Amino acid sequence: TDLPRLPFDNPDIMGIAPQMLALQKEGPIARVGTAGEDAWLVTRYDEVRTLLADRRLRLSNPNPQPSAKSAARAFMVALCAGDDHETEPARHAQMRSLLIPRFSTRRLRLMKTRIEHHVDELLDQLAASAPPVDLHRVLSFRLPTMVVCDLLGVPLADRERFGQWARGTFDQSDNEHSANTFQQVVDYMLELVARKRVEPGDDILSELIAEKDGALSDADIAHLGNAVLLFGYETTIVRIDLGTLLLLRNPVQRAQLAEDPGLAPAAVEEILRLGVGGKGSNALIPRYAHGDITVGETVIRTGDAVMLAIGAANYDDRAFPDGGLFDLTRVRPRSHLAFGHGARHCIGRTLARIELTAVFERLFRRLPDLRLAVPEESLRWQEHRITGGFDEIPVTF
Ligand code: HEM
Ligand SMILES: CC1(C)C[C@H]2C=C(C(=O)O)[C@@H]3COC(=O)[C@]4(CO4)[C@]23C1
Repeated sequence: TDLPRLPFDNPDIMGIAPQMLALQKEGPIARVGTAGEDAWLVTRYDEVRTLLADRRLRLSNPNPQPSAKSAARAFMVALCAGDDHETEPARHAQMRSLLIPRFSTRRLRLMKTRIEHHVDELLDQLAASAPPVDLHRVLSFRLPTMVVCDLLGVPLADRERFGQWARGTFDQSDNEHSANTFQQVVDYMLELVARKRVEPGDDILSELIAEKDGALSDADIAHLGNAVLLFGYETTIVRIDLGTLLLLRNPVQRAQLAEDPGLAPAAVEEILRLGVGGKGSNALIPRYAHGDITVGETVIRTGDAVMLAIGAANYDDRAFPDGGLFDLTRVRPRSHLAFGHGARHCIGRTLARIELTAVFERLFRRLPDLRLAVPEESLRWQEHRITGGFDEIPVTF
C-alpha cells in the first residue's frame, strides 16, 4: 500500500495522469495526499456529478483551525464568496443572483455577432503574417480579452493592462506577486466603478450600479467585477489553446470540421470534455464536507476535503464510450462536467461556448495548413498557476 500524492505525473502534455485513471479503474473514491491536506479524490462521472449537486459539499472550509492556503487560493475563494463558511449561503446566493442576469440572451446575441467579426479579423491578421507565429498571443489571448473588455465597457487597449492579472493573482508559487497583482486588479476596478457611476454604458458594472436603485456598495460592485475580470478570460484562452492542440492531434476530426463547420458545437463540447493539460490540477473542483456523506462504501466526514476530478470524470468510459477518443460523431453524448454542475455551475459557460464555437467554426477553414512549428513535447503547461495553461503555441501555416 502506497498513498497516492497529488499532483500525479503525466508523461503527455494533455489528458489524464495514468495514476488517476488507475484509481478510477479501482473505484469512484480514494484517499490521497496533496501538497497540503489529505483529501478524498472522486474520479468517476456519476459520483462526481452527484457530489457536485450535494448541498452538504461546499467550497467554504468549516474547520475551526483551517489549513493554510496560498494567497492565490485565498483570493480565488474570496472572489467566490467562500471565505467565510457562516456567510457563504447568503453571500454566494447574492453573487449568483447578481451575476446571472448580466449574461442575458440580448447581450449574448450582440456579443456573438461581435465575436464572429473579431475572430474573422484576428484570423485575417494571422493568415497575412509570416510563420512561425505564436497562436496563443495573436488568437487565443486576444479573443477572450476582447470579450471581457466588452463586458466591462472599457477600451480594447485596456487588456494590455490587465491581460496577465489572472495569471499573476493565481500564481500559487509567489504569495507576494499574487497579492501585488490582486491589488492592481482592485485599484483598476475601483477606478472603473467610479467612472461608470457618472458615465454608464451597456456593460456589467453600469447594470450593477443601477441594481436595486443603487443599493450595492462600490466595494460590493468592484468585488463582482473582479470575478468577471479574473474568471472571465484566462480559462477560455486555455481552452482555445487546448482545442487547437486536440484538433491538430486528430486530423480526421479536423478534416470533418473543416469540411462542415456545422460540427463546431459538437467539437466545442469534445474540446471541453477532453481539454486537460499537464498534470491537470485545474481539472479538480475542491470542496469541504459540511456534513457526513457516503460515497458507495466510503464515509466522507464533516470537515474532510474533497477533490472532484471533473477532468477524470469527463474521460470516464462509463459515461463516454471510448472516453479517451476525440469523436465529433458521438450520438447524444452525456453533458460533460468541464463547467461544473449544481450550485456553482459556471456562470459564463454560454458565453464561453459562443467564443469557442466562433473560433473553431473558422480556424481550420481559414488556415487549412495550420500546424505546430515546434514539437508538442516542448509545450509547457504552467503548473504553478491555478489555471495552468501554456505560455506560447508556435505554429506555421
Ligand atoms: C471555457 C472557459 C471556462 C471554463 C472551463 C470554466 C469553468 C468553470 C468551472 C468548472 C466552474 C465551477 C467551479 C466550482 O464548482 O467551484 C466555474 C465557475 C464560474 N465561472 Fe466559469 N469557466 C469558463 C469561463 C467563464 C467565463 C467566460 C466567465 C465570465 C465571463 C466565467 C465565470 C464564472 C464564475 C463567476 C464562476 C463562479 C460560479 C459560482 O461560484 O457560483 N467562467 N467556471
Ligand atoms: C472559477 C474558476 C476559474 C473556474 C474553474 C476552472 C478552472 C480552470 O479551468 O483552471 C479553475 C481552476 O481552479 C479551480 O478551482 C477551478 C476548477 O474550479 C476553476 C476556478
